[PDB]
Amino acid sequence: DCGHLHDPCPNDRPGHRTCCIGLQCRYGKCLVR
Repeated sequence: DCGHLHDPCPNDRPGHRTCCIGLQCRYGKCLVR
């Protein structure tokens, strides 16, 4: 279970992020790692 590239990540935690592969959670939002 993963989110989109520009999708939100409020439940972002170490070891279980809401971002898919090749993504990163920053600024309360997800972006391209």
